[PDB]
Amino acid sequence: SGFRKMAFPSGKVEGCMVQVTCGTTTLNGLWLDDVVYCPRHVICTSEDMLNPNYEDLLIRKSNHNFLVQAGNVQLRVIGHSMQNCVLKLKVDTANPKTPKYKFVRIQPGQTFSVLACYNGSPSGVYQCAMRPNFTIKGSFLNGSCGSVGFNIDYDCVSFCYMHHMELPTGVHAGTDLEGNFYGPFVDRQTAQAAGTDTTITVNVLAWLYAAVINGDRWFLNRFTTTLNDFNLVAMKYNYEPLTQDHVDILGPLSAQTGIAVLDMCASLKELLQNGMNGRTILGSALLEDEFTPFDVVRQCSGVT
Amino acid sequence: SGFRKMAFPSGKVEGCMVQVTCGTTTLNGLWLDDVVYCPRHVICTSEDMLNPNYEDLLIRKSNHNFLVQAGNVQLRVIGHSMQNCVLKLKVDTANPKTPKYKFVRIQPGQTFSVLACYNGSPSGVYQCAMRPNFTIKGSFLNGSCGSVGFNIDYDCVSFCYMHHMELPTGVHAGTDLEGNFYGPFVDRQTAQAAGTDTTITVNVLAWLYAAVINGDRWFLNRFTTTLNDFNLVAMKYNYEPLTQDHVDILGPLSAQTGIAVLDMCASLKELLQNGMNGRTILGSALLEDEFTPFDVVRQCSGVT
Ligand SMILES: CN(C)c1ccc(N(Cc2ccsc2)C(=O)Cc2cncc3ccccc23)cc1
Ligand SMILES: CN(C)c1ccc(N(Cc2ccsc2)C(=O)Cc2cncc3ccccc23)cc1
Repeated sequence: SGFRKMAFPSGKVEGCMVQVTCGTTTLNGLWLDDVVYCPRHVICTSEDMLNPNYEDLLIRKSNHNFLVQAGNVQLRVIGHSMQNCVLKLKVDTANPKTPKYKFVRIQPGQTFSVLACYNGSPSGVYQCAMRPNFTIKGSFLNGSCGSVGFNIDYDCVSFCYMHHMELPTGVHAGTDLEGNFYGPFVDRQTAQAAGTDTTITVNVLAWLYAAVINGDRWFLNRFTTTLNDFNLVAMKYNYEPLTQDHVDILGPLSAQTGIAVLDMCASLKELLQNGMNGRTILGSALLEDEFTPFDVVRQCSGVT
Repeated sequence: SGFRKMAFPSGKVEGCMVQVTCGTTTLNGLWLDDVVYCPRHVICTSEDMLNPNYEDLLIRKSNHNFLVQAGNVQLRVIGHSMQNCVLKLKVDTANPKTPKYKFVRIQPGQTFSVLACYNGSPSGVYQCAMRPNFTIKGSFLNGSCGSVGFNIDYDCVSFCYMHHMELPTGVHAGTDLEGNFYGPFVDRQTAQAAGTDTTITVNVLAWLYAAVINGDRWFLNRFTTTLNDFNLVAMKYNYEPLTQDHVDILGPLSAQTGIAVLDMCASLKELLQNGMNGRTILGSALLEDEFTPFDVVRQCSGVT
């Protein structure tokens, strides 16, 4: 028992982290096979970041200008190319620590672990969710660019995120591993509207099932609701509309606890309408949405 | 910016995790040099756990009865000994992945990362605090025994905890790496009083400094207090008494924000007396105490 914001063990990703220096800019890179992936803004200086002409800046750079350090040893850059907002530096040595990996584009509402790095060295690991507005409320300082988000299924690491930028609002933005930004963001130091965010209803409900599994049952009530009545409450409280697919993904948690999904919905409805009343659920005084139904079953079953 | 419950990157600890099977019991072990450390209850069966005679149970066991698997390869056990509540299985092969390490006894209120493992395989990593009553509110299922808690200073891993038991209350108990239980607990399946817990005042104050650093300032007020007046409030709200040493450990955060420690104390006093009023601080609707002053400066500076 016990329920925590658990991240995947970062070991397989730590072995892929390198330092990438171009000119006076240093950030992190992801060494997989004979390719180091890093944010393309490594080629910029502070003067460039207002509106960088990346194609032009990259043309002034050659293979020898990209310094790649993997711990204390230097990697030999034999090629370079830009793909969307990432640079792919081809190196003459495949990473011996390359795990089985995949490049995935995650959906908003899904979670992943972040391995925050500085100068190609890992500082820490935390679990977070891709917000419905495609931002991440991470913990990132200057030089954290190039840190990646991932999920691990057995021995296969699915890289989903690469860190590029902190918006003036303090929230974070980045790309998939093909360099495509999540959300409407661009890699320019400019005011960028993040868009209206919502709470991930399915994840809150999944977390409500984890609370019942782990002992917390005070919020359970004698009521039920319909998807329609629930969605009217979800609308008023800026919660994502709940669909039959969300009810289906909650099937296992519903079967384990014997609490019908619409019965759990009615409990969430009462919590939205009345608050916690000074009470807690799994050590939180607010409704948590950073745990997916899969994360709950994984943590409550013990998959390694 | 951004503030998260960040755990240390678990890589160096993952490389030390092995599976230890004795009879019909399987749990995790920590392979450092030519020694595998595991909870001594590996020698028990369900029938034994009510009141095990560990000296007697161990006498029926020989080196060949302790099966130690490091991934897919078997380790050869050449010696065995009990030290407090841990078994030390001497093996004929030093772990090639042994990092620079230390065995430390942590103080209550300090934090550490936990690498939850099952069958010698890591499932996840989370950050937690040693409660003032020496329990840990972890996330542990059956077979998680042998999972360790640690801190990492550069390349040196300081092992502080080993998991042994979940109390009937759902909280966790374990030992230092010399097998000494933290708190009054014994490795017997019996009702065990955990003792009165308190909130880690210094850590709450440290977290209040992290909130100001990361943008959250609504709780700052026009008041100040004394250690005496604050301690009267801390008493009423089951908070640890604040001492001059705690004020001294908060010196750096006070210097960075320019907010005097007693001024921050007066803000915490108002939050204790009036609650959050439906507001949040760093994404939490309650007062967080799982971040030490050192954790705050580390996360807000970027140490790797
Ligand atoms: C000097 N240098 C080239 C540089 C300089 C700044 C950045 N930018 C701006 C920007 C614009 C468009 S794309 C990035 C970042 O946003 C980098 C960054 C990320 N995360 C957390 C941060 C906290 C504090 C400062 C910077 C942070 C990238 C690069
Ligand atoms: C069968 N076997 C030998 C066994 C069987 C049970 C345990 N115990 C009891 C106990 C008594 C004294 S020392 C341990 C544990 O407490 C083990 C444990 C730990 N963490 C989370 C758990 C969740 C569910 C079930 C067990 C959990 C240890 C060993």
